[PDB]
Amino acid sequence: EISMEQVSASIGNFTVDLFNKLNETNRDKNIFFSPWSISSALALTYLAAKGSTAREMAEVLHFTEAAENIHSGFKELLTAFNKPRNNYSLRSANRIYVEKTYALLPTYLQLSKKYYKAEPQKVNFKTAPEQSRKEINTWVEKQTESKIKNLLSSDDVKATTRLILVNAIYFKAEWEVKFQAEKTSIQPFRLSKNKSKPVKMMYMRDTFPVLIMEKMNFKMIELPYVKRELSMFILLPDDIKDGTTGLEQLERELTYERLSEWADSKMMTETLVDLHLPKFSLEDRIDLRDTLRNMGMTTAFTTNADFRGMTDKKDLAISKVIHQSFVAVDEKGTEAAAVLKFKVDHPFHFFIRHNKSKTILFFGRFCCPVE
Repeated sequence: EISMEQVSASIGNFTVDLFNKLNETNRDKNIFFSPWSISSALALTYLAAKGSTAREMAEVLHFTEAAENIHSGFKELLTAFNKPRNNYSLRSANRIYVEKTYALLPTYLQLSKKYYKAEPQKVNFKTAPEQSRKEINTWVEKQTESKIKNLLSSDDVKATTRLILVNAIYFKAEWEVKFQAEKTSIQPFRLSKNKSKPVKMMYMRDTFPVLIMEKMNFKMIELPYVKRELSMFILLPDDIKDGTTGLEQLERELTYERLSEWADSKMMTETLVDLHLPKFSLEDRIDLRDTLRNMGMTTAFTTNADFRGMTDKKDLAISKVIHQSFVAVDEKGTEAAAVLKFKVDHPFHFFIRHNKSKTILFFGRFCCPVE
């Protein structure tokens, strides 16, 4: 209803903040994550949190400024994203793994099942961390169509471990207008002004929604997936006018109010585009603990955690929050194939949105070819 506009708003907001915490750390590497996967998975743990443990989560996740409405909107976004006739696949693997000796509460089990069609699993961390680890990595792999194995490493599961919030996601979708295999060729992608790197550069001449933000020195394109249910927006700085990537201005002015304003700007108009879009497969994996504690989520990770929404006693803390998303940008879309100049050969911000509800599913900055 409107219950799901809040969840979408909180995500887009969560997105930028999460980007900003990461960006200040590493200014020279690719930043890519699924804010929907991350947020929807912490919602599982927020559901089980009490007091300021619960409050710190709701505040960083943007569920409140200073509950029911949030879980309700999440359910209906999860319901919408998992329709059968959808022209796109979100192979999502959100689950919390709790130690076998913790007495879980029935109410939490039926509330978790209702809003998320997900429920807490009991593994023996205490005397069999590896059997638990392999069991989790196997589930995460079977949920993400084999695309994400070994989510948790050996150093992530110990006899200590009490709770693991895994959250992975594999993206499958096809372009509305897809590139032609024969027109993909090797071309330089400019990292800096001075340094560049070759990449398989895809190309097509076709019409797309394009916004020309002259005052802010960039241009943005909308590349719809099939039926335009999902789209990927790409924000290109007019050029590299920086000591590094060329995005230093966009990041120093990044905002969600702005982001969404440009996304649906009536000033965005159909345009015939000479489009050059590099192939890339991003499989970023992030251990979110410290990153979340930096964003304001402290208590959930301490001995003072209060997750008595799921357990009877105040002895449960989050141990690991491990995220990983796999997204490819290829000729057909997520898979490979068998007049305004829009040449993407310099660092760019991008995001895959679910158009109807305006939920950002993926967001990142591509600057730095992994190959």
